[PDB]
Amino acid sequence: AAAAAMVYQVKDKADLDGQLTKASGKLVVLDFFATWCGPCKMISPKLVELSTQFADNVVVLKVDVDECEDIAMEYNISSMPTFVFLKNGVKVEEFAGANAKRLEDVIKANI
Ligand SMILES: [Cl-]
Repeated sequence: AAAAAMVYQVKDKADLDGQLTKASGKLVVLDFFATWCGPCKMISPKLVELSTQFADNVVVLKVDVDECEDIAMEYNISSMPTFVFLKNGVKVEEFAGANAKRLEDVIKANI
């Protein structure tokens, strides 16, 4: 539910940087995704749901590793999906795997 998605897909590292500043103080969830990745697609509806539920305190940014290889390399991504949580450019936490409960827990504990 909470359809649509406030899940913006970054186009490049500069675009990501600009997205982070716009996020201001809000918790940022970087979702490293791939269209060919089964677990990544399985967790997508959850991310859409969360983006809407926490629109006031959270910004979900989708990073396609095939299109933004630099970003993936920068955050040393290897597992898919991988969630990196940031606030004011500071890394709060990170974990890999399509775990819906864990994703919501991290956001609830960091807003
Ligand atoms: Cl739920």
